[PDB]
Amino acid sequence: HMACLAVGKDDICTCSNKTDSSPETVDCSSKKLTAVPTGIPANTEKLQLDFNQLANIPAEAFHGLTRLTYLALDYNQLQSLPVGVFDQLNNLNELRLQDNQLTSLPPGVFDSLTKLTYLTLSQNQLQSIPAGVFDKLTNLNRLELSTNQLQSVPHGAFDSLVNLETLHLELNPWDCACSDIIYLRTFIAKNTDKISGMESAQCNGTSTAVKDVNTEKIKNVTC
Repeated sequence: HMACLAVGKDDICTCSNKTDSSPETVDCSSKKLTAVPTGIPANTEKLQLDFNQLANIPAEAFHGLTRLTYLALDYNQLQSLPVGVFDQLNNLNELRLQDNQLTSLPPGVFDSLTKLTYLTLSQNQLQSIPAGVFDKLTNLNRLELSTNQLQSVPHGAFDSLVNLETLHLELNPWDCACSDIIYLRTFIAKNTDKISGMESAQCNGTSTAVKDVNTEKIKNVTC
């Protein structure tokens, strides 16, 4: 068995042609899948692999899905993402990766996604974020990093996000005892007026708000 028998014919997943209320959809959600099925039609616009039991994504799983605008991989058991897994996905608008077990991301993993508007990485266990990982996402409106293991963010990580409207940073063990936090502290203070949801970023996860931190003491303490 595969994902679809045709564009509008189900197999494992529910497969719909594009309609006036929905894009061309392959719905594999809630199927307890342990593997990404083959047979995902080339013109698929919306791929829902959320709420399954995927532990690995094949590196070439999404190659050729040029029309993909929506990709849901949230609520699985992903420990990592393959290098280049989202390359070629030029038309992607939404990428849902929340509620996995991601500890890290490959550099340049989002680079092809120049039309991405919504990115969720919340409820994982990201220990760090690679430098420049968001630099290509100039059309991003909403980014969710809440509930992870981030102690800091690389200098200038959000600077290319000129169209950002919403950024969630809460429930992260932010390290406000060293100089690396100053960039984050500064970004929140400067952009709380144009980007929402940032003020919940707290030192050590649940302590003093990063935004209100006294930086004079730690400005010279190297992390």
